[PDB]
Amino acid sequence: GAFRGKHLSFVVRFPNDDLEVWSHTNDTIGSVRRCILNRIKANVAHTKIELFVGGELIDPADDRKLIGQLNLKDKSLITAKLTQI
Repeated sequence: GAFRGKHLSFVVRFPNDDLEVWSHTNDTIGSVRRCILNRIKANVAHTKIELFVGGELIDPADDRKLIGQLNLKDKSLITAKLTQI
């Protein structure tokens, strides 16, 4: 359909831990750098996105529903959270 499609954009906001590294006096500096980078990479590989509109969590079960069905218009705010595991 009844309604003409419209393009619209959203501003996604992300409102928001030390890491213990085990090393050795004879290990290289690079081994620690690479250990830290590999952990950051591992963390992102285990990351999912949670989405909130008007306070309420949007269940991934609803992901084939349309943006037009949400309480969103042009330039509306979406709140996202990065969640590990």
